[PDB]
Order: sequence, then C-alpha cells, then structure tokens
Amino acid sequence: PASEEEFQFLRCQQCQAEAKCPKLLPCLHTLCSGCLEASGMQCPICQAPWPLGADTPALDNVFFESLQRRLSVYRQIVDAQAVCTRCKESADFWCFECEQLLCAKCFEAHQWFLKHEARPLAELRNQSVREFLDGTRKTNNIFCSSIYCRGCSKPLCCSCALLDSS
Amino acid sequence: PASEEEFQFLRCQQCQAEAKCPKLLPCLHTLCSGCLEASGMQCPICQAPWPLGADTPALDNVFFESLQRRLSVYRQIVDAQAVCTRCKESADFWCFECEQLLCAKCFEAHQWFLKHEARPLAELRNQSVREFLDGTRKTNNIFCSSIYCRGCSKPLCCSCALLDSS
Repeated sequence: PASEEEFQFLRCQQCQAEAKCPKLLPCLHTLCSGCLEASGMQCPICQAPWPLGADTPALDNVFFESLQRRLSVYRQIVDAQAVCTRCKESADFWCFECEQLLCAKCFEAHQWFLKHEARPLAELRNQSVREFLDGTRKTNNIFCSSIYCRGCSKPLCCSCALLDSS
Repeated sequence: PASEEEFQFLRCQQCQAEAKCPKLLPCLHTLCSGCLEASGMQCPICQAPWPLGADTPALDNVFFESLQRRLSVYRQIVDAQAVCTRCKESADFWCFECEQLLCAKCFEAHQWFLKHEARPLAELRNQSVREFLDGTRKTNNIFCSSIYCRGCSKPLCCSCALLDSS
C-alpha cells in the first residue's frame, strides 16, 4: 500500500495531517497536533476527551467538528488530501468538493461565503498542480458574507493572529 | 498551446509569476509586480530601468538577479513552475533542481544553506503533489549556514516582515 504510508508517517487515526505540530494556532498554546485532539479544542463537557467517541474519525458532534475545521484550515492553505492518501476516503460519497468537513453544513457555510476551496476530482486524483495554484491564489478571497474559522465564523487568512480559542 | 496560456494570463516577459501584485514585499511599497521589474529593486545605477537589457528574461547582472530571487521566494512558498508552463524552459539545461535562478551561484547558495527547495523532474512534469507537500513542509527549515533572501543573505520565512530593501 503505497499511499497508505502517507498517514502511517504519523499513525494517524482515520485522518490526515502533515504537520505533527502547528507552529501557531487559534487556541491557547502550540503543542503536538494530537494534544488538541486528545481533548476537545474548546469543549468544557466531560466528553472533551472523547470517551464516547471522537468526531474526526467519525462524526460525533458539531462542536467537535471544530477539530475538523482546524485540520481543514491547514489543508486549505496547503492540501494533503486524504483521498490521494486513501481513495477509500470517497466512502463519504463526496457531497461537495471541499474536504475535511462533514454533515454538509460546514460545506454549506463554505458555500455561503463563496469560499469553497473546492478540490476537484482531477485534484483528488493528484494529477495536476495548476488547479492547486488557482485555489492557492484564491486562498485570499475578495468576498465575505479569507478562509473560514468557526470561532468568529468568518473568513480569516490566519486566525492564528486572532488566537480565537472559542 | 495549452500551457502557453499560463503566462499569457499576464503577458509575462519570459518569466512566470501567478500574483500580479504581492500583498507585501521586502521593498518599500506594495505595487504591481512589474513595478519593481520596470526599475531595479535596489539598483541606483542608470541601468535600473534596464535600458541595456533585463536580467529576468536573460541573465544580465548579479544585482538584477535580486528580481530573480524575489520571484523565486514566491515560487518557493508555492511553485508556479515555468517548466510545466513551458517545458522549453529546460533550455537552461537544469544545472540544479531549484528554479528561478541563474549563474549557478544562487544555486550554490541554496545548497550552502542546505535549503535547495529542489523541484525534482517528477515535480517539473507536474504529475504529483506528494513531493510538493514535502518541499512545502520543508519551507520551514531547521538548519542555517527559512528561505533565502539576498538582502540579509540568510534564510527568512518571510522577509516581508523585515522590509529589507537592500
């Protein structure tokens, strides 16, 4: 399994992320990428350590999709698509062209902001970089209501400067 | 000519750059990308408006290769390779794997800093994004003596914060 090694690089749990440690975050402190996953980013409930189940490997909660959006921010600035890593990731059935979201409402929000960051099927198959460059230059949009952040719920080029910690 | 349109996007003159205007620069003010090309970035000589010839379309001067390095910074953070745009760009004969430099000494410097940002032939042919992601995560190096800047002549993740204007 060639592309299977892409996540074995970190033994990721049904997710994909190239950076083992973000140099900055909207949360309190920079730590191992799994630290904010081991315990919810902003969830004060006893479910924050996901004793009942984690959302990123399988949809569990809307607030725990904050982790999904956190990973999706990095995948938006530069996309380490899990589909190329794992074409079986299409089991979600690809409701929309943007990755690292679920329940169709984060997708609908990316649409509301006309800020899809769509990874087309041609991009999912990893055969081109022209569309990648297009999406990259589009990372800085000129419309609103640059890339989404749930805390403020608005496009922000890098909410790391905000330190939202919603 | 499919890939020929990539530079016709801006009618570029024997060069490649996706951003028609950098949102920030090490120079004085943000302007059209051609403004700093019409007149040298830091050259006070009467040759700054390249009446004798421009360096970016064809090697003319070492100080005018500051433009080459400026474009190469953007192409390093995200690479709009002219080779995919124009496979004839290999006429340089590909002395080394990094693009947007000449005279082999900027290349030797990228090597000195163990900071090649090499675009392998597999990447030149535009068939993969895994090596791109590798080089991207390597954009932030852990060695020195992150990406080169001639003014200080040292790796800088974004010399825009420095406003070098050497």
